[PDB]
Amino acid sequence: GPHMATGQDRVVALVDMDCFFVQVEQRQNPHLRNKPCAVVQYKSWKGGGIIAVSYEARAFGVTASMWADDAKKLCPDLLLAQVRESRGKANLTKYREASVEVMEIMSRFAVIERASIDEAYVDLTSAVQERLQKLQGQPISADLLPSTYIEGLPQGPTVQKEGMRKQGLFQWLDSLQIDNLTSPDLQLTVGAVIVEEMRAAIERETGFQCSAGISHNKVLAKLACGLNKPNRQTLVSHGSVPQLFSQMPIRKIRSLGGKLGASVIEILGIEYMGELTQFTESQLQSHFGEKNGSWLYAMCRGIEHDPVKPRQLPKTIGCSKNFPGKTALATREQVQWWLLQLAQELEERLTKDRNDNDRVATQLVVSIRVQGDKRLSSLRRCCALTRYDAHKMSHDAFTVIKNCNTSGIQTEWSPPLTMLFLCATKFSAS
DNA sequence: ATTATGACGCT
DNA sequence: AGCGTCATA
Ligand SMILES: [Ca+2]
Ligand SMILES: [Mg+2]
Ligand SMILES: [Mg+2]
Repeated sequence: GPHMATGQDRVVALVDMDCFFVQVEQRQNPHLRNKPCAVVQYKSWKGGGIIAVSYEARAFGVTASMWADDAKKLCPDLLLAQVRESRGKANLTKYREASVEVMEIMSRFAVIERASIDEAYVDLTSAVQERLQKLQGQPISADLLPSTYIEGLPQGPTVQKEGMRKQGLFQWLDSLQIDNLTSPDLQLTVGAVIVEEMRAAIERETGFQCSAGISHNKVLAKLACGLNKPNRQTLVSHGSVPQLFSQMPIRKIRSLGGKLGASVIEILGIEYMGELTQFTESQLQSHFGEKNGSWLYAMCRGIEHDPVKPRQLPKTIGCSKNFPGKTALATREQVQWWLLQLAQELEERLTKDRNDNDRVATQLVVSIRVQGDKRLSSLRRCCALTRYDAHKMSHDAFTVIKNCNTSGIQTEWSPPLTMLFLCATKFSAS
């Protein structure tokens, strides 16, 4: 009873940009705004591969991981923006730079953890305490939460979407006890007020819209964010978890979308997150290991302790290119030319990074894939990165992989290379 | 022939 | 260290 932790100690948000690369291209080119449109990389092979899709285009069934030629079958009027190509490869700089715009705005409100190119976690616990004291026990107006959904509401004793949202928000606010500054539900609500402000700032200052989730930890905040996309935010309270989880497929929770999640389902013979509550912590630890078992035991009750790391910048800077099918690199000079191309982009990004961020990478990781290997990486070797020079880095890369060449002829490369990867790691302050 | 990334876990 | 897992545009 009184000693059972409820995982309600923090307020955590997850902010995720809507259709992000598409919004970046729509800002740049007003002709793409309010249209079915997608972002594609390359073109020759089946029209190029789609990697982002506007909500208008999703209505036609267009998805990412779709070839443009196939997308055009579903949506003949689909508009397409191409990823830039430099040095023979896709270059994602425009989107990385747009990401920095958003991340810097978020950082004004709180410490953030960059979780991907288009999303960050926010620990709002301290900010909420401060807003609560300014507030002085004053009720929170629905007007302060104009894009917020309360998951699970309305409920109990109109047929339009915005009407339903307000109904649920009214029920939530009607029940709140604004008298208690330590009330977790109140804390989440104030968190949601701050995230409205954050999201308004992002849209004002960049033109980009986003969604967000507000909860007590990262996993629930992430889950919440997706419940009402696009351009909306969702509050998932501790109390909402039993109903939410009672029909939530296990694979929907972050980290369970792969083999572990499949094993939870198979071994325990369950389907939904809530079904996990019936197992003891030791039972879960016995199947999934000590760490996973404890994590699952807490997570299925809405509890998770993973901190929001104070890290706004990526820890690694990498450059990679596939050489599929027939385009696989079969000559040494091919290999050396592409290592140089990758190394030149890497040097460019590294030099910019050193100037912007006062740090230097000290380790170069070189990775290749070989034709036939199911595995995405076949081989990964590290060497010292002592100087930001593309020719040195590419020469060094060649040295660490040169022995991979099975071919008795040194001019020939066998088996042909289907991937090259250069990655700068182990930063030190500079 | 999705591709180009990027974080964290295991041993 | 090198490999694997999981994730996101
Ligand atoms: Ca997104
Ligand atoms: Mg995202
Ligand atoms: Mg996505």
